[PDB]
Amino acid sequence: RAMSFQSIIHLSLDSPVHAVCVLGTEICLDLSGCAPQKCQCFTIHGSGRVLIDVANTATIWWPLSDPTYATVKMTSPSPSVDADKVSVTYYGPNEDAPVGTAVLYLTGIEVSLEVDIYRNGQVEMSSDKQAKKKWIWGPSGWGAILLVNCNPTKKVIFSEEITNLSQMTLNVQGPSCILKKYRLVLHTSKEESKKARVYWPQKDNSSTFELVLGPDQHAYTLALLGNHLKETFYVEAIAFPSAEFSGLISYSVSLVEESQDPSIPETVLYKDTVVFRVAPCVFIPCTQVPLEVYLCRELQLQGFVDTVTKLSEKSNSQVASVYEDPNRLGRWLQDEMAFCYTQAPHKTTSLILDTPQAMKYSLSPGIGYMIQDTEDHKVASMDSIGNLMVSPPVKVQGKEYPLGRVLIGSSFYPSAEGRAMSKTLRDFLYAQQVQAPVELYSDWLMTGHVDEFMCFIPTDDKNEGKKGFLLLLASPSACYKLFREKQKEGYGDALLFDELRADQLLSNGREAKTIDQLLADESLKKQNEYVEKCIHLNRDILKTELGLVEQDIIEIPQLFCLEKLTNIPSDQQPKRSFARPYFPDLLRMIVMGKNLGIPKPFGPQIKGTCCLEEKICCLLEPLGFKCTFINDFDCYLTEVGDICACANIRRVPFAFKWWKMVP
Amino acid sequence: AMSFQSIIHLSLDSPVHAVCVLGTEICLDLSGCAPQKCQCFTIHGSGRVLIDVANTTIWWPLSDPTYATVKMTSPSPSVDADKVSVTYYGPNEDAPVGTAVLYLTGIEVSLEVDIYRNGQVEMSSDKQAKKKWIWGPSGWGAILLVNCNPKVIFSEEITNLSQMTLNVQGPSCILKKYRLVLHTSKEESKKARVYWPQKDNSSTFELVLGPDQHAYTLALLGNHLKETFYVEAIAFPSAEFSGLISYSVSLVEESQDPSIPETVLYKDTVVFRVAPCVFIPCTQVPLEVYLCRELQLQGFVDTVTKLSEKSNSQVASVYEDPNRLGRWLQDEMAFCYTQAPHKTTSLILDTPQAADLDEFPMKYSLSPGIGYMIQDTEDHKVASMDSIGNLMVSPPVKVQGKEYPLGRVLIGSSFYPSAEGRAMSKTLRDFLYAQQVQAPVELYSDWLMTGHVDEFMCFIPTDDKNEGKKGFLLLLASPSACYKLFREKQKEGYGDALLFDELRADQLLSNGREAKTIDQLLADESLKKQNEYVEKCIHLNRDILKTELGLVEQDIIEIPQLFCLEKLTNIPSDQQPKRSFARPYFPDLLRMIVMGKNLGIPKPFGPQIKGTCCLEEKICCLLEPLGFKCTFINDFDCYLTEVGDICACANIRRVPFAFKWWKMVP
Repeated sequence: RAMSFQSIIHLSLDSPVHAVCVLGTEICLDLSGCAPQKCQCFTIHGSGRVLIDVANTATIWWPLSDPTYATVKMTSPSPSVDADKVSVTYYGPNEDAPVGTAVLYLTGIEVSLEVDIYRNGQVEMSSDKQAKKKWIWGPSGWGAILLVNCNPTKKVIFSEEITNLSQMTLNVQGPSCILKKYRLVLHTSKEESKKARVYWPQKDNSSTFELVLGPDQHAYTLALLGNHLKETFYVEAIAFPSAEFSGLISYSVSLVEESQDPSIPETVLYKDTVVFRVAPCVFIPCTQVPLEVYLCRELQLQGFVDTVTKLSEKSNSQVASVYEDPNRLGRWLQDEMAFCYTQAPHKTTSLILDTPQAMKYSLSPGIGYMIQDTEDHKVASMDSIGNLMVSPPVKVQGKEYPLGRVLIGSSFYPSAEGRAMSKTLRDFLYAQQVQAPVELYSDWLMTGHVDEFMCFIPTDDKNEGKKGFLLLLASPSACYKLFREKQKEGYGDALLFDELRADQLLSNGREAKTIDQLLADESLKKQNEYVEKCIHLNRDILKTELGLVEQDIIEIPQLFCLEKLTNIPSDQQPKRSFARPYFPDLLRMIVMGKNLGIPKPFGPQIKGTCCLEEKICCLLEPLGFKCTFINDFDCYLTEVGDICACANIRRVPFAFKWWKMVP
Repeated sequence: AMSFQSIIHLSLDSPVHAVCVLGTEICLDLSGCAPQKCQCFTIHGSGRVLIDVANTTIWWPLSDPTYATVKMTSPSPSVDADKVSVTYYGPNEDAPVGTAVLYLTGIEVSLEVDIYRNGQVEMSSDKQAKKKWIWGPSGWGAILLVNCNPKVIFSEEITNLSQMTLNVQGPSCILKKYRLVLHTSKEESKKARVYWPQKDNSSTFELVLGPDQHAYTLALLGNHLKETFYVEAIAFPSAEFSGLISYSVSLVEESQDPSIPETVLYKDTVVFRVAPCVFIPCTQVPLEVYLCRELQLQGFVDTVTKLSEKSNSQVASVYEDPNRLGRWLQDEMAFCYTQAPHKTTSLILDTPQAADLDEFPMKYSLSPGIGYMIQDTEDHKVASMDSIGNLMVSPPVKVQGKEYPLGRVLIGSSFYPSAEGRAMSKTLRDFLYAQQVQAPVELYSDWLMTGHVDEFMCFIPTDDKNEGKKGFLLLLASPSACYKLFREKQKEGYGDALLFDELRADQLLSNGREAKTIDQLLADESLKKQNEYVEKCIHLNRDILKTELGLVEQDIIEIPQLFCLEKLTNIPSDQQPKRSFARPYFPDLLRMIVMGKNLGIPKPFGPQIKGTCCLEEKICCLLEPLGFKCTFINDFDCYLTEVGDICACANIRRVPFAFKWWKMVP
């Protein structure tokens, strides 16, 4: 018989050995095992396609130690059986006549599954048949990547725009009479198979593809017929990383020899394996350049819609009209949806991650869609993708976060009526690994949204090598100080909510008051002292987990007031009070480069000018920002569940490749 | 009062009053209240204040963003007991233009554990590094042991749990205003238990945190508060549990005013890692040989016991389990260990295949101090491979640099999606991979009836570690080697030598074997075709083992061994697989009991030459020169029993690795 597909071949003097070898495999030859006793040296010959590596511990005679091992490899497929050969000639002590000779006849067979492991936009061969089985993060790492299909049976037509999925090439090569003996099996674990789909084009250039592997088929058989098989398969991921799926999927090809005796089972001779990582879902901070501006113009194409639309024009950003959904709560375009992206070397896909807390959504061409499951569905439930803010890229005590860090609001401690993100959604976020999430304390808010006490704005200081962002933070203490400063100047008669109409103040549950009155409202100060404490707790957290300094923080005067949650049934109405903005929150701004669309506060007016608007411009306009105040008081004070003119902005995906990070 | 503020804004008109939690940095904006004319300042503080003027009689220059962080070293004795004064100066004016004052009160609120793994709780200077668990010799992070013992009172012998100390200090007029809340996430709470010894009787303990309590309130009254808590894990790492559990103490001030809610001022968090379940290879020294003597002490148990005494190892009798299939002690249980700096716990991991209703009684009374832990499984058939008996630990190895100081778990499975393939269930496989410290290796054993790799491979401990070598040897079955040996014997004229010579008629007939001469064996075409198939399977594993354990041919020794292919008949015929599986033809020489250099090898009853087995002679020629002392076990019935039938089995408890698992980098 032939010593085929064996890691070690025992050489023989009487008769030669014949073996069939899969390309890339190392065969160890025990040269000293069959060496006569007299021998003390040998000479080794080989054909061209054979690579001989003698181990440690013109004719060239090498010493025959005990043991003496030499590993043989085959570089290219054999053109015919036994078309390569190795000969070991043993020599006795001082005779010059060869004592004996051992002969090996090799046939080289190629069976390789190859993918784009070097992330150069093409399927590249991997010489290291062991390294191709690993997926390593970092600039020195490697590993093919797989994109989740974000487009909303046994055969499917994929057009050329969608055929930008990952590529996996199966190459089989060798003498026909050898290849005919075996069959191939492309397979993966059943768990893995339920996490991606493999399609095979039925004919070259055919838009028609057959699902060879998928959730219902973890094994696909291929018949070898002596030709030099060359087939490209197309894989697509079906789900982002999750708590039970690290994102790694392996595919293998196994060589099988059907049995010639029914009693004897069939035999397995070789297996090659490749690895894909499912690219994670990456969220984009507001410091990134705006590209599109989606507005849920809820029959209110004026005020917010008109000014926001104008703002995007100033910032060179497109506007897309979103259609209101009757089955969804108000402000669903931002509280229940988020712009994100998932990247691979061959294609970048931007999409909406939707977290229905309650299906018709029409995006600009090329923008994907994906639904993430939620568990809590309250009106003020903090278990929505809206309870999330992405910090700009930062560097905390060495460790880099080039894609920023997701920030999620929860209850700092197990409060009696605390609220927080569900396990399902939090687990989804933590599994992406590339924007290490940070827990913030926003349970004191009624909405739970951190955009009501903080907001990031882009600076061009990175030209000088600076951080390139600023953190704006609500500070009731700064507003009280400003109002007290105006009082010292004699402007205590100035009135908050001055240029506002009674049908708006009364419907929005606010009443106008002078600087002297607010600075005398004792309950209002106790409430704003409570909020000031909450904000400083988040200030200490943010400075820690984002590596911020006080030079990065700009306090913005902002007042709040504590009110019960009344937009839900009384049976589930929390007894405690939650914070709501007293006047339109200045930190809920629309950031578009240096153009800032800030909500108009309607603060006390001095010489016909809002003192809050004047102070905000004094703070930011010297930094190069263009404040543009949006006059819609009804929209900015709308209830938690009521309908408002919503807005959500698509932004440029990070230029940094997420796979070059080291989580 | 700017109590617990990250930044304090100074003022020349009035001083600031603040409470500072020990270990926290308060940033001071000196330039904010600096008079415009000023170009320099002087900063003084009290002994307990640490002032770090950091930014990009002594006068320091006053830059535009002049910032300084103040820290407190020890708790304040009384409110405002410590002060910092910044005096600002104008240009060419000896008179100080102004002064700002801050009053600091230092409060300690620290939750501390043994993060440096020296068996004692240690204060953590870095309040943010203690939240991290870092692997490796330069890492840190406290460790937790699972409870493997088969209000609550716990004796001192069982009081070897992990310790978590809570310390609070500071003036009482301040502490009395707040309360503590020791808590953990709801999910984490369901992974461990925290007990607090009552101040009355130390032997009695109260469950402050557990699977039904993720928050526990303590009222802060006195100047000083110190309480020690004892933590135990309840389950090893799994697919739904990385092994990290954190506990935090939050400082809460109650709100007298009904309209305003309570306020959170500070939180200290510590992190524990649950120590994984580590399996031991047979190259480690034996301590106890457990034997399930199924009402038969003649061949197997009698020999094993004598080998155990010869090897300086105790012997422990195992009560036979009437509700479990035979060989359960070997096939359904494994001796593991979980290690912590304070304590190492050896235990038995049982994967009961015997059924979902395998019931109320677990008749295993191990030696004192030996734990017990059940791992659930999915497949419970007779020839199933979904059990901890389908597991072999490799010796410590190095593969392309990456080290495996605890060895590598090896699991049998179907290499490819066979038509009737078998493997470990997801549940068991996930449990094993979750341990991370013995990174599993998938091997091909679906071709054997039992699925056990012990029937084709065995590790034996060499003492060449004194010579800086690997310290083990890999014995591998070789049907080809056995044929070559038999052919040599035929060539010498011994073709008449008879396999199974010294065995009686009742033995062969009951164990389904027929004596044959060497001439007959070498003639049996089906036997050659059956062992050629087994040769192909083993050679595939040989490549896997060399790659994933960094082995060379010098590490491998071929042991002559023959097999045969048979249909699984020990089960109902309606569930009988169509295919054939390999079984040892004559007693498997590799299913040996390894105790140091004393090797208990099954007696093969091979062809005899001059009244001596040639298989025993070959085995001794191979291994005795390497220092091993072979001792053949004569029990033909035991080593040829069917899959489900009763056997005299053994399971040896061995020394846990010396290497501390937490010092490796998976």
